[PDB]
Amino acid sequence: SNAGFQQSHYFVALYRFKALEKDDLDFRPGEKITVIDDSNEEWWRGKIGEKVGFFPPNFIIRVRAGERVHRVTRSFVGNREIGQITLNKDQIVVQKGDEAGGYVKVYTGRKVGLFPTDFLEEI
Repeated sequence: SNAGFQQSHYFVALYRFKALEKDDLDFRPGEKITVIDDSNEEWWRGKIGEKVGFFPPNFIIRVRAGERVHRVTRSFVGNREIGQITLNKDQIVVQKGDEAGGYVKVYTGRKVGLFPTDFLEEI
């Protein structure tokens, strides 16, 4: 790979990371995080604005070109028998399927399923 190739990938924060260590990154859910170094499985190094620092690798999600990122606006319980999922308000998800019957397939990074478009706001 070319040096710094990690930086060409689009990632968004899934969680609030409040910096405590001197070299910790600090970010909020939905922010774009540039990944600088992913060599270590425990902590990645990334950049947001004017800080380069360490952060948890599973606190960010990859967004491929054309992909849509949403913030859940209302907690909703889906019918699991027809591939629906339950999400809480304020969760961050990536859309993975075209809208059908007022539902879109979304990914939290831990789970995937259909969720209502009425309860999502694009970020």
